[PDB]
Amino acid sequence: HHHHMDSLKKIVAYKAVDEYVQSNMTIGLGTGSTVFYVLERIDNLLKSGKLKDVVCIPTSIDTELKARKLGIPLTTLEKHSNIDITIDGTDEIDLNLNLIKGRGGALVREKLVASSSSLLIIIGDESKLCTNGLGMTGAVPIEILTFGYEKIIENLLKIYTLKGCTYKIRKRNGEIFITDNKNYIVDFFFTEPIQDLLETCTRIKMTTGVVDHGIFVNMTNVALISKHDGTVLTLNK
Amino acid sequence: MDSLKKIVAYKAVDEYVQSNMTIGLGTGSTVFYVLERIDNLLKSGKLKDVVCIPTSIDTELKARKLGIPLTTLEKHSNIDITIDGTDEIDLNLNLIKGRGGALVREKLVASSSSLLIIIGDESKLCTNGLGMTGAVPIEILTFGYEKIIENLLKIYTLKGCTYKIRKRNGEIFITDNKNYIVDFFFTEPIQDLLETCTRIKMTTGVVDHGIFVNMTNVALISKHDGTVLTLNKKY
Repeated sequence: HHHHMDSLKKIVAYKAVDEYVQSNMTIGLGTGSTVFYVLERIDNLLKSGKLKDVVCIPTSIDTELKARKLGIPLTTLEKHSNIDITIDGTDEIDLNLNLIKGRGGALVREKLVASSSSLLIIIGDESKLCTNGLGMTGAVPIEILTFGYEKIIENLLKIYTLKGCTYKIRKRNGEIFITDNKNYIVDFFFTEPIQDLLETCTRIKMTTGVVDHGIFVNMTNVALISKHDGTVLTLNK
Repeated sequence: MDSLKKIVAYKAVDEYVQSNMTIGLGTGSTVFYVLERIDNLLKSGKLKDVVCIPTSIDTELKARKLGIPLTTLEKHSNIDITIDGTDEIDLNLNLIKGRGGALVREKLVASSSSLLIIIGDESKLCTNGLGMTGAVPIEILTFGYEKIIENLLKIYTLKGCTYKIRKRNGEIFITDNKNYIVDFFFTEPIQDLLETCTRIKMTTGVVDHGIFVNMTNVALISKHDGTVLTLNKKY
């Protein structure tokens, strides 16, 4: 139900802005179709004067372009930067508030900005909420260098918890997808939930050729999940 | 130093490089004569059916121009032998590399190799601790780089350091992987070397770093007296 899903996205997005974003804040902006309504709302409130002195840091080039068209003030991640709040979406989230992210290709700058913020708010419709184990609804992305990427993938497959996976290099329009950071992404697929989750993150990240991966562990402070019945579930660390 | 570079480069090729090998090609001014010499031997017929993988675009072009057969690092490539230079090497045969900008590809190529051979002159051999002779390079994203640096300075072993973003021709150097490099400088030897390695690598926004631990099998060190010291780690 497409307008319905849109409305559900809208609801959580408006809520994150209305309830958590304040004037004179620096705000990290996530990526994707849910976050769209975050940009909409922030621009709305800024134009009305309900909000003032709000500057944003974008997690992708897509998000930067959209924000700039709207006229939302933007800055950049410097040594002095500290972000009050980042609002982003996710591809999956469990009841521990651990996330699978990156299916829109923005995972690396999403993690950097989110780790650089006092508060990470993750927003989603109820299909993102996965209560029977992470990693089974789709791609678990890993950003890797273009140079020698197949060798990097073979090395990833040694990791004991990934040895059973299938995988596909990410493609758009029959071309290998290139990230903002000029890397490639390999999607690993799991038929059972990802085992020893934190050890997996660590072994992926320690891999030569790996830039980062789409698993965010112990980073989410708040989640707002919009349910079909009208409700919004708030989850806190 | 150049004839000292020539001698270790020729020794390295002549004594380890065989026909039918896949060869990792390093980067820089010593490795220029590895290239030179591999050309010579394929062309003479002394060597054959040797194919190469370059650790930089710079090395690729020079080799492509010499007529060295080149291939890419594919799913189950094994490199028989990589030959590279180094900025520092100690007697554990641990290295500091990347002062020419190529640390990341160098590292991946070398780790994909059955044997890593490090060549250099006397000045590279560091017997009083690693990391004091110049840049210790950390490859990082261009996005939010100032913030990645700040997060690197949280590491207890880096906290003290002088550091400088890497420039060349008045501009921030851009690596073959389209990243930046931040150089760290130490006045004492790097502490807790492996821990430091790990904490850098685990840093969000870090691609890799130029500390190469337990990866070198053989080093050839050209001496001022013209001889070459060969170091060999079985371990």
